[PDB]
Amino acid sequence: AAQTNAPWGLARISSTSPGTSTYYYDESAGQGSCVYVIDTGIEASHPEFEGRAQMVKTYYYSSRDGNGHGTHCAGTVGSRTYGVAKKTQLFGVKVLDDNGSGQYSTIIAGMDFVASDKNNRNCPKGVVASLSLGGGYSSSVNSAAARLQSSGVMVAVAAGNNNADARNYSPASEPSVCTVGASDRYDRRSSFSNYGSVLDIFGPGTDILSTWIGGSTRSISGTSMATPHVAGLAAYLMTLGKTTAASACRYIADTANKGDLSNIPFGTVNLLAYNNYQA
Ligand SMILES: [Ca+2]
Repeated sequence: AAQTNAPWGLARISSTSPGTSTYYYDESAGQGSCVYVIDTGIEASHPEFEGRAQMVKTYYYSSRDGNGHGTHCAGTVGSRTYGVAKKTQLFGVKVLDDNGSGQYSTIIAGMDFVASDKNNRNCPKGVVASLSLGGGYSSSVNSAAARLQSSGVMVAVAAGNNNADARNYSPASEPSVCTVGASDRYDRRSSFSNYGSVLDIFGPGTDILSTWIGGSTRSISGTSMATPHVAGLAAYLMTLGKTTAASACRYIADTANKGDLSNIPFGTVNLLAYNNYQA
């Protein structure tokens, strides 16, 4: 399948070169997989989700996304126009308030929630969790991310936006999950992206168009935007049978475009997520 005039990040992850605008992907499109977006919520009524998104948990007075961030991330995973995996099932877990903030104890609870809740959902092709959030190092937060991964969920986490070594942020620094840095449309590391040996992969993160609350769209930047590209890619590859939750981060790194990014500090991987789709 081909989607013309796609957002640049979708085109980039199906391409060996920058500068194109068509997204190529297998029609299966993540059908039968599930992606949890652990964030500010998801505006499930947005036409772009087509009934495939549901809020399943909140830790606040409402499950509504009053911010937009979680809706944007969910859109990059799985909206019809702006998403990688256009037929996946999206589940929202609201661990961040409408200001985009959350206590670590609530974030931990949300991760352990997903490890259990996947047993309440039909996801025959596999389960992914996308965590576009983080803060300073916490062993308890890292341990929760490790548990979620251990339980059979592909965990993708944002590296962070301090232009610093990600070893000092959580859950970015947990080795067993898939830590995602951000790139721009000219294959430069995004200027804010964290780096370091704990990164596993880069994805598009500067000027990413996706869904927003109020039935709208907008373009924003962050490692928060790169992470759902990798989460959606994992769901897509799991539906195709190419990998599993335990193996997907390694598979994505093995099949990535190599050596194509600029301003990669020495010691950080030079790997850009790629779907290897050949029509
Ligand atoms: Ca890993």
